[PDB]
Amino acid sequence: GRPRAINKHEQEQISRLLEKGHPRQQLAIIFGIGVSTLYRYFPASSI
DNA sequence: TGTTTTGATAAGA
DNA sequence: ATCTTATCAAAAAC
Repeated sequence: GRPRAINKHEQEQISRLLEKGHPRQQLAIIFGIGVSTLYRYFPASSI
C-alpha cells in the first residue's frame, strides 16, 4: 500500500504543536501534506 | 496491469 | 468568509 504521510515521531510532534494552537493550515504547508489528512489524524474533537 | 492511505471535496437539523 | 467531518476517486508502493 501507499506509505503514511507522517511517521509516529512526526505524529507525536504535530500533536503537541496543535495543542499549542498551531493552525492545521500552516502545519500542512510545512509538512507537505493535505489539510484533510491532518483532520483525520487529529480530529478537532480530539484536542 | 493488479491488489493501503492520501487529499480534494461537498455538505453542515 | 471559516471550520469540521465522512466520503470516494486515485496516488503510491510492490
